[PDB]
Amino acid sequence: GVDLGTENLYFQSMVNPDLMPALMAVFQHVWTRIQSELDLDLTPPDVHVLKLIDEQRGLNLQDLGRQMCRDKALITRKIRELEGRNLVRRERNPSDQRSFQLFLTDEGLAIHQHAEAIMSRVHDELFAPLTPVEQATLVHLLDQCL
Amino acid sequence: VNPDLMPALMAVFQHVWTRIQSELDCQRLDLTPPDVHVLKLIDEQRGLNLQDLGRQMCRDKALITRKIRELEGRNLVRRERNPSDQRSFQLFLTDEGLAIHQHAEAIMSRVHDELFAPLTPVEQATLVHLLDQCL
Repeated sequence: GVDLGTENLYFQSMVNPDLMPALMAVFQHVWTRIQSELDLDLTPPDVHVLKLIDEQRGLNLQDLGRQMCRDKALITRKIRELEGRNLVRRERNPSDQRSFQLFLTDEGLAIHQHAEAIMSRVHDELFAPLTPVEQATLVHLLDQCL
Repeated sequence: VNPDLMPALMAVFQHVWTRIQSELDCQRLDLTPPDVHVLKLIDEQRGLNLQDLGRQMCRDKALITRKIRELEGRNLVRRERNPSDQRSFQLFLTDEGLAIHQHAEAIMSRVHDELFAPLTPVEQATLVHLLDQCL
């Protein structure tokens, strides 16, 4: 028959079937605007990598991997592509014998700041039709999912 | 607009993407969350063309063709010329593509249920309603 790996053929899902399509439709509205106003093929994980490097000055490949829940080999490949596009740079860590730390270049920081500005602008427009009470309910519900 | 809204929604998008990607990695499905969705759209809309896939994925012709050629290279998807319009391709899953789609669908069924399990059915309906008001 059909191989489902470690999945159960009788698994019963109870999630509201409109939840994942509603969140993906919101994601598409946000991502389309980011892609259009940036204009280089940055993917949503690329944008998150830049954010983590900017917010955690000098973090290493192991800590980035752990935060992205991706294996060290996959995240190093991603960093080498971003290095190639002059968005990220590796610097020798002084507190070690031979290890490296990640930093954004001037171009990498500029892309991160611009994308963040687009996100801020697009979210303001998208959720303006919600009343302050509905916005607080939305925050509370999104926070419960972590 | 509530200043905690954009960070909360972006943390949820990032948490959902990360969880799906980890679950696919854990069972060695060499797929990303948009690939899973591409396979689903091809399976549910038999013989859909590349233009209609592009529109549904919100991707220009160049990016969606690249994605389909990578899946074709992995023998998951088949491109067939539309007999009524030889300039256009119709997309189908191969036997291997269908098998990977069915496995990915059983993972997503469990993963989607686990991701929103912290919300009660009433809270999930409220979340849908609030997201829908923004279209």
